[PDB]
Amino acid sequence: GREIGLWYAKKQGQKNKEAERQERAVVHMDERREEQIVQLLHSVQTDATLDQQLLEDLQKKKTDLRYIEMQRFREKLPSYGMQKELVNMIDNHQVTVISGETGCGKTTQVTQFILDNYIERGKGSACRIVCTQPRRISAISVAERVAAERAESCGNGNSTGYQIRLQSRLPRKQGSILYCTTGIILQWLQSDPHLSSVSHIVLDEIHERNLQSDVLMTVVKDLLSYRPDLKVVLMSATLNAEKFSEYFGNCPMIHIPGFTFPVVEYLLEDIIEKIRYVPEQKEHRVNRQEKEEKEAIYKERWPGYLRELRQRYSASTVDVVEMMDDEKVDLNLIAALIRYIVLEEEDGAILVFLPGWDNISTLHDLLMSQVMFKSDKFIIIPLHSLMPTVNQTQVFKRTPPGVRKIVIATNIAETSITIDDVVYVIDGGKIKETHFDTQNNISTMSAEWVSKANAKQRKGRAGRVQPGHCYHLYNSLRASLLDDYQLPEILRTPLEELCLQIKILRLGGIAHFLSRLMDPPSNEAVLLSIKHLMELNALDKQEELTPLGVHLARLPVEPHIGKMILFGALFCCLDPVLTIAASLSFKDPFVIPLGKEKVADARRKELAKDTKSDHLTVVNAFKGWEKAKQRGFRYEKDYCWEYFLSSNTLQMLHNMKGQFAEHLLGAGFVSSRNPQDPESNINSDNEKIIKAVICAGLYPKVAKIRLNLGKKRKMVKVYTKTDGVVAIHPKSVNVEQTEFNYNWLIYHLKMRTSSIYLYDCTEVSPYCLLFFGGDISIQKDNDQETIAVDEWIIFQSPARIAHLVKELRKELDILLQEKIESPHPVDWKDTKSRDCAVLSAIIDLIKTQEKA
RNA sequence: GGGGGGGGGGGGUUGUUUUUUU
Repeated sequence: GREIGLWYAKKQGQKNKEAERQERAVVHMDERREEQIVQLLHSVQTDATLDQQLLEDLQKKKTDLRYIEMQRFREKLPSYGMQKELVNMIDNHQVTVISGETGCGKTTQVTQFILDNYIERGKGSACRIVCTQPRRISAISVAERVAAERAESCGNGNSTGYQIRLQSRLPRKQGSILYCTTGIILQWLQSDPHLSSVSHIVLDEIHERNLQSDVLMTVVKDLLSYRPDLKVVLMSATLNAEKFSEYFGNCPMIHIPGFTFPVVEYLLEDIIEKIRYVPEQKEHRVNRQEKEEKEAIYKERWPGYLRELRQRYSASTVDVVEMMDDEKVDLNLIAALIRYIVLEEEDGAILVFLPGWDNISTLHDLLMSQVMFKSDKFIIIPLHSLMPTVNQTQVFKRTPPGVRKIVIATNIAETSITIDDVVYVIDGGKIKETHFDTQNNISTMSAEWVSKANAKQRKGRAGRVQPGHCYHLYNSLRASLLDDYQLPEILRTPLEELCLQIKILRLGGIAHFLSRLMDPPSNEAVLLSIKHLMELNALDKQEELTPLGVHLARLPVEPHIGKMILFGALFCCLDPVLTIAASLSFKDPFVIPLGKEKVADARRKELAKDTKSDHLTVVNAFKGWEKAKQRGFRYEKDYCWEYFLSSNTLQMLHNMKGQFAEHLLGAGFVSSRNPQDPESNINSDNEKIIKAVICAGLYPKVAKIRLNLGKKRKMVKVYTKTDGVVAIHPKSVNVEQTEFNYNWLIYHLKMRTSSIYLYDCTEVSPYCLLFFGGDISIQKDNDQETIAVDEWIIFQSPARIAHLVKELRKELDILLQEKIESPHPVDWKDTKSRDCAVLSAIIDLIKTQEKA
């Protein structure tokens, strides 16, 4: 049996081991370079008026026609009725929590209330309000809205403005309101730990528990003792908002009623009864913690619910409800519901919430496989971040009464995009969210049930301009068993960047600060992050910042990308390394449409050329886009269209590169703020040096390619040390690649969706891993001499060459430590650049190919 | 693990949530 399997598995294993031992790469250098290396080693080794002005300005503006119209509009908001109570509550208490529903307008009214109250009281110069938003577009839009409501332009020294990354319309210093993302305040804390200039701090959308919001809340709570005059206003979504008050010592709470049109809720049984749905899928027919305790409850009440359901509904409805499955979204039911709505429901747009791209594509194909949806009376817009959302401006445009608009979207339409026309919302109760597994140090993505807050937000997405309907694709039991809120990001993401930020802000011990957070992370995650930072030489054995750790913490990227940036500056390949770092920190510039998917992969592979790297193809795309932009705006548009590239993402990457170069110039690694200065880009034309720098940055993420060849279409397998067998994601340019120069891949993103996937892999060379990898050991295996990196990356090499490489690495680490502790551009004149020069020479003109 | 057998169908090439940095 299982033992019979062994009698052939043991034979199979030996073959794989022998094949791995056969093709093992040979590290060999010519006689001239060996003599040069030994010679080099031997040589080296031996005011009062401002208040009056503001008050008079307000009094004069009170007579403006535009201001009068804006006031008439503002009076309709529910917050206008509670203006006085809000002002008194904020004035009399240090910390207040404001709970409001959708449409209450608290975001654009509370700050105006405080500012106006201070201005009319004759102390307008003491008002400096900062309101933090979770999104850049949200902050920009709110700032423009507040500026419009005040009959003024945003920024330009006026009373309101915004500041986000690489963009700021700053208002006047005193008597102003600033709308910024949450990271801006954390950056301010680096130079101003007390926020002395800030008089009022307003934290928005605290119910969305992201990293920055929680960190800022903890920092403000700690800082309140040192700033008795600071006033904090927390604004939430009136569901589990008492917990925020509890965190701040039972601070006073105030509720602002919402203003929305009524929305009718339909559940799965109601939908099936109403549309008389009959499923044809019958013919065509590893856990966590509380999940498994909610499912126990679902299965104990299922028999009793089906019964209670049999009384309220017909037999067919109960049969369909019972036979429906979980872990999937019934797209046929969604299509039937859409057909029902477009046949005998009133006019209005339909918004469909789906968990992923594949479901959106399947629903789109299902919809236009029918005759009625292929006419000009229907417009179907898929919404997803990877689609050309910048091109998707047709979602906002209204439609004539004879044509209906159907929007199939992910949760991007929950917050980022507002259609303001939707009448019917079809909520598939599945949402894809990312969890971190600290046991295996692997990120996991799966489609989980939507939370109660998510369902409420989706329902409120309808009924903004007229009464609407919401269809939830889950029964009553599932609805009653939903989670109140999604797990906060403190419990789903790695904490290395957070640990570095904690250290750079002098907030105390990492564990001590993290334990004071709302729903603090587990001790295992903290220990893993601290150990990871220690192994990167970013923290000493006493949990303090190393000289490299300071530079990593001051860079707006996670530590591995920061190390890659520093090494690219050191080795004079600044431009491609900065482009790769910007792409890895924020998105790849590639967008795909709904239908033309394989064409996008073909164009990406055409861009990749023979680099066999998912990061050098981004460099090629950026270079081509820059050339097209130089040659013309129209040609830039054609290039972006033909190669399926996002112009906005490319511009943002360019700005991020400029910011990185500015920081590098400030620190002292480079002599200019231009990433394309020739003095810092002498090795930028050599792909081997760029790959070596990539390996130096994100080293420990290595993978081994085993070319078993044989007759299984000469297919390749990918292995990882900590994990087991992994696969290359189809989005990569190496998924179908079978002619690899070297059997080693370096990657950045690795996630487990259904199988462990590598989303961006770059082919790497033996010397890149030798000089920029783990510990080097020299030993003998059977009948050949080997040199190993981390005792699992083995290369063939004679003992003399291996000892030379080990000594060279021992010297290079010291050289890099001195170059990092005291940054300075490297002068390439035979003083101490000899080690770097010979390493560059070895990487450039030694490695040729494998032996397979 | 393979195409050592059809001793089983114990394992078998199975696509991309959203966001943020003086």
